[PDB]
Amino acid sequence: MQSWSAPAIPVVPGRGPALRLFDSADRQVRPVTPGPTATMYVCGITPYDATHLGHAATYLTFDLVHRLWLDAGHTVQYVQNVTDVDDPLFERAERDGIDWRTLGDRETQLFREDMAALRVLPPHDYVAATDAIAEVVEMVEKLLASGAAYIVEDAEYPDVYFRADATAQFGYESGYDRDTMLTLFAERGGDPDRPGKSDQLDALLWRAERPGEPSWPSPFGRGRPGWHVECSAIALTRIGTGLDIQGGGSDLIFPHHEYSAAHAESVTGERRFARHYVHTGMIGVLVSQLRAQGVDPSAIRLGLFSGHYREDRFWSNEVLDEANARLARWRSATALPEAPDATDVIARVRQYLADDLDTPKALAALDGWCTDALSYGGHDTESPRLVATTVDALLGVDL
Ligand SMILES: Nc1ncnc2c1ncn2[C@@H]1O[C@H](COS(=O)(=O)NC(=O)[C@H](N)CS)[C@@H](O)[C@H]1O
Ligand SMILES: [Zn+2]
Repeated sequence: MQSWSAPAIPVVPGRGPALRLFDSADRQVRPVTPGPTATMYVCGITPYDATHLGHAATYLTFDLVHRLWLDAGHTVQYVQNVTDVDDPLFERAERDGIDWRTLGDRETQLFREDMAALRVLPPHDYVAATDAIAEVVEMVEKLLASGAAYIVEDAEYPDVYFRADATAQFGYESGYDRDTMLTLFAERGGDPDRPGKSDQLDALLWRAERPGEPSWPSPFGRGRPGWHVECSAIALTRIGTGLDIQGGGSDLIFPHHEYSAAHAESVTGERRFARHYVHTGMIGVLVSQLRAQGVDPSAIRLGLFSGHYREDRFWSNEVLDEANARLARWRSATALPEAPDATDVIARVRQYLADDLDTPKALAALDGWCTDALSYGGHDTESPRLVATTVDALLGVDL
């Protein structure tokens, strides 16, 4: 699929430390050590409604990772899916009297427009679930052949399941106990009470055809993919075994990322699907609404960057006001004909961003330089432009 248009990205002088990030599996901050091409899969939208600030905050976090990797001289392969076949889409399609395909199309396009407005770097491979059925079917074939998967003994609805015990390491990605898992599974799309499963935690790989649902052919019967195997199959076929980062919101830690990793490790025999599992905090308004109101997308960025990415945080008009004020101050200081030398502040910004994306400290360092420049001035004629270029390249903020 078409992704969206990228902004210009300047080259920033100097060099900083390599990125380190919290890994949900290891439950600690660890070096991210990619090859020449760094690879990241970030779970995309289910396009039944508008981009809210939550989704935005999540893709903005991964935009920072992308930008820092470019700054370090890597090329990037960023893959992101669209879950364009899903129960909530069918529900909304029925409610509003819009074809489910048309709905997914419309909302994906609005997402594109929101991302481009926010100057988020687009993925290199943007893949709709409906375009990846062959890859899912191929993966499910392999899982059935190994005995990792089975077909439930239900003549009417021969659903295909992945065994929760297929991998010895199952559970390492979330660290959650079985009781916690069952509780989350029941809420997050799982079917713990479905008759005939070997284990309540077995995950649907292929939902047998139901009357009224779209379907695709397969060697194990007509139906449609389960959720986790879509992302597993897209990641494996676009990126392969050398996956640096699997990303998304913290709600995906379990079941989704757990099963996606387990499907892949089962098929490939690799110990670990992704080198880092990176999860954003949950935000508690639509991007397009704010834009329609004349809100500067750079203020949206700064507002969402004012807290650390792993923190759950609330959006409010206070957060917006603070972001608008910060944006105005940075614009003032970087419009100065001369200002103090920027070598240290650029170095600090790189240090803080490399330390598990410490945006609050980076923002504070930049505030500091701006206040100093505006209060005492300086003799570097180049520093204001260089600070503006640095904020553009690394934070995606357009001063
Ligand atoms: N309130 C929120 N705050 C921050 N991130 C969120 C929030 N709600 C959902 N997300 C994240 O934004 C995403 C897109 O969410 S979504 O539209 O519900 N889609 C899905 O969860 C997927 N289709 C995963 S394949 C994810 O990566 C998801 O974890
Ligand atoms: Zn996903």
